[PDB]
Amino acid sequence: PVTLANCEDEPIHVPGAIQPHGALVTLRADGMVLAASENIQALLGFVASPGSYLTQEQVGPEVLRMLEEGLTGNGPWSNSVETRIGEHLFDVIGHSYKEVFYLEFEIRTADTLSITSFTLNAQRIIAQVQLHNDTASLLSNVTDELRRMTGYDRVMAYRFRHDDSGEVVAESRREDLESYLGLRYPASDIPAQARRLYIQNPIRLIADVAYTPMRVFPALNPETNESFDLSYSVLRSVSPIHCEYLTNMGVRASMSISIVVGGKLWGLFSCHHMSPKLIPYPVRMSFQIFSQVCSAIVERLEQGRIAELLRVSTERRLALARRARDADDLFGALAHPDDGIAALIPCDGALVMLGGRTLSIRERQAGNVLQRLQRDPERDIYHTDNWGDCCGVLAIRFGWIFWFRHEEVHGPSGPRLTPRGSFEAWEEVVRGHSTPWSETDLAIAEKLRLDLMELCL
Amino acid sequence: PVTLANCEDEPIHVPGAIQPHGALVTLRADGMVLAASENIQALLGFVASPGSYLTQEQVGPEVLRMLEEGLTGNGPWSNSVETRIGEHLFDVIGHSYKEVFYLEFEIRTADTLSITSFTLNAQRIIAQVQLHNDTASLLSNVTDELRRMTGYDRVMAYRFRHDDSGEVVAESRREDLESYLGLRYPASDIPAQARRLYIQNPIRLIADVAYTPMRVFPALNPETNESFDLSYSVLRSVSPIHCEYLTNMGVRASMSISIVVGGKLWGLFSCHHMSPKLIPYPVRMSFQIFSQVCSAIVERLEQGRIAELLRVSTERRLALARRARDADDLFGALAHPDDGIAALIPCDGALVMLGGRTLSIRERQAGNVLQRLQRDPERDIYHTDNWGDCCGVLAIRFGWIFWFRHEEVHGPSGPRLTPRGSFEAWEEVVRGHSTPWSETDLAIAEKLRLDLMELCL
Ligand SMILES: */C=C/C1=C(C)C(=O)N/C1=C\C1=NC(=C\c2[nH]c(/C=C3/NC(=O)C(C=C)=C3C)c(C)c2CCC(=O)O)/C(CCC(=O)O)=C1C
Ligand SMILES: */C=C/C1=C(C)C(=O)N/C1=C\C1=NC(=C\c2[nH]c(/C=C3/NC(=O)C(C=C)=C3C)c(C)c2CCC(=O)O)/C(CCC(=O)O)=C1C
Repeated sequence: PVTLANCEDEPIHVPGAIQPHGALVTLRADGMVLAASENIQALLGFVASPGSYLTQEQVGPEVLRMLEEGLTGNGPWSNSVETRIGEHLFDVIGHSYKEVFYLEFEIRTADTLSITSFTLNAQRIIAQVQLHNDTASLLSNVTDELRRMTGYDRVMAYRFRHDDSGEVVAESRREDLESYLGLRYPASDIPAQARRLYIQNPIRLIADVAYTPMRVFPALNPETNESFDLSYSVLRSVSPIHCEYLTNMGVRASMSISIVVGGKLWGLFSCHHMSPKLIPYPVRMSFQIFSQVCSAIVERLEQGRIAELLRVSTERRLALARRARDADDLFGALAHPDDGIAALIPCDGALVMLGGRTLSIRERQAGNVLQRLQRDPERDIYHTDNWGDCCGVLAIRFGWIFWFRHEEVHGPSGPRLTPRGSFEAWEEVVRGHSTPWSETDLAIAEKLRLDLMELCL
Repeated sequence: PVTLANCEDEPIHVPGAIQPHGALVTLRADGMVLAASENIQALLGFVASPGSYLTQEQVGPEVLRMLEEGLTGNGPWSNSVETRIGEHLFDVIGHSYKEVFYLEFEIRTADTLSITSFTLNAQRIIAQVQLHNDTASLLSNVTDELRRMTGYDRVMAYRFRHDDSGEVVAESRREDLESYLGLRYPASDIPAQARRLYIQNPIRLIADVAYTPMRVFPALNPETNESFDLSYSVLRSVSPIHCEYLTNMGVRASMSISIVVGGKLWGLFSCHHMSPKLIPYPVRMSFQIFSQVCSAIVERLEQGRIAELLRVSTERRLALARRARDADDLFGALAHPDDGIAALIPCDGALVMLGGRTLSIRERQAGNVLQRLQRDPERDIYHTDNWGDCCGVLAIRFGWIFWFRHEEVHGPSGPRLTPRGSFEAWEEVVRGHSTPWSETDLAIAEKLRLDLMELCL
């Protein structure tokens, strides 16, 4: 059973059930059926029974042909074919994962996307990704054009911050609907397995959120004694918790393009529609490759950006050391506040103590902080938050130096599963926390302390 | 008739013919046949005749359905369909240009490419473009991964200097064949029309070089009284001049992927084959989009690179001005080989002159040159090639400054058309010529002279 105590650790990769707008058949390395969704009979003619091998008179030759390329091919298998199976026309989408071949049969609604039509869906959106250098403009434009293409009632862009939280930084919507721009949610809203998954699969599609699921039996794969890993499964079922959530939001369909940098989920477009919605495989695949393209683009953009700040920041420090290694009045040289310490690390106020002289840029607290480093009389550095009249504190020793950051930063069945009810849960994590001290800030204060450890007279 | 005098003016966009590995039908905006290749009957079993309208019984319903969505469309029409006609299965590629509908029939000789397989070609190759942050690692890698994909037996990469000349900066070949790296050709080797084109069309495919062409009739479009524009036409016809060339090279097939920065041809991968070869539409359409991605990835890398040189460069001047303006010894500040003016513009030698005192860093050519501008006694700036013993000369007045570049830089049926033969007619135009003075170099000397216009004492 699934609750708020239990959402942190839920195995959404091996649910043992899909969604009903398709069917699933799992087969082993020799094509023998190991398991099938329970609507196979309802969607198609056959009764896929463990032990059986698929036959032309069940699934068509196109599928068998396809599946064969798979069983004899060597590496990971991915492929599809547009086959008529008796009731309807189908997109049969296969892959192998672990030591299992999945054959997901999703429903087609005509007609064939020309290869060409497919190439300019891709090229149309990609094109929107390469007009801009700013990362914000980039997100803002794609968010827009995605909606034009999909028709989704709402297209959104989320950024993820080092602390694994989330912000909505772009939007294009139906105006009947509330705006989300600026909203903030915690890491806890996307459990490690959702996340680790959004990285693995560029795209997710949820078609009906109040869909009532469809199980695969057996729930457990005889060959391996473990359940089936539907990680790469298209129709893989959605967790119930996130379903209670989207319903509290009044949303019936979902769709997510991923944006990945380093080995990490850096952001993601999440499309919403207020009635059920299905984006056909071929078109998903467009946006699949878009996701590959967008991710690289952002990586280089963001490394260039960061490298810059990193340089102006280091170029500052060095400027300051050369200005002191060559300057007397180390206090006054540290001090034309504009050349000052507070100009090196992002803070709200800072402090330069040495000898019996102080200056509170942007004195008394200094005899209290040195009095809390009384029990660690050999610390040359100090870093904390959540604390006088400031919670963010970073301290270096050579005389000392301090930088400060305050913190004025900024139905259902369960409580917190709501847009504003997640933002409220957020505030708590942040009401006693200043902007944390980047890897960089620890390096700067560090290189600085050393730099001033060179000065002799 | 086409000669070496007639190479640069040849209209290769309006040949009135195509390659024979397919057939072409043109139609006015209402479907009526305006012209067709002289090989339709042979290939297809129709006699597409001006005045006719195509009918299901010759072209299949699939085409007509396509064509109709074109006629009743609004914008630039592009699309295609994999129909079977009487003898063969076909890739039928259509587009509208000017006010005409081209229907090109290219013989299909494979199994269908799954939308999935297609996407992995796209993604495989794209992944290559995104591994590297260096522009040369980039070319080198993709240049390789392309051959693995296509199987072409020689695939090269070309960069294009500002004078629109060429240079093979990467390669991957069948060992039996001579290597090409470092090779250089003139602008003349690619006339502004072929270049205009490669910019318009990501991809060109030459199927057989000694192909003996197939004409379209009438040669001239009655509606317009002009010839048909076959840019954007896939089966368009190759110039004979370039055909003689590839043959003098012992090359039978071709294919090129464009790389475009600014509105300009920045480089392009060219694929060669010592025997006939033919990439299918759909695959070409993977590389089409690849080309789009690759072009962008390159544009941003190069603007970053250049944005950087341009900064280290400017930061230099500024450094230099503050050193001169803030010391009394200018000669000593302006000629310190490290604070050197020689450090500002990329040269082989330089010179500082003011009063009766000079210094030849890295002097006689100067006596002649200050004698040249004797007939122009109100110039404050000078620049030239191809000229004593140094040909590159740039001079600024304040008191004078000079920068120098010597230029030690570095069968058939027609005279020149050959690899080592275009390089021979490349040299004779560059020998007198020193590395030309960049747009950037004229801005640096100018800024400098102005900066020094500043010093009062
Ligand atoms: C403890 C488990 C979960 C909590 C708590 C929760 O809120 N969701 C939990 C499970 C899953 N969430 C999944 C995706 C997801 N969750 C969010 C969180 C939000 N916080 C907000 O304030 C808002 C909106 C105002 C949201 C949506 C987001 C943004 C996402 C990504 C997809 C989306 O944006 O719709 C998730 C993955 C499900 C799947 O698709 O398989 C699970 C499970
Ligand atoms: C003045 C007209 C031409 C001269 C001179 C000539 O050499 N070719 C002329 C016509 C065309 N050339 C086209 C493409 C093209 N030409 C070159 C020139 C080279 N210089 C070299 O050193 C080498 C090889 C070592 C070559 C090939 C190149 C590189 C290219 C691009 C295509 C390729 O690399 O194979 C051209 C376009 C024809 C078309 O495809 O429509 C025309 C016309």
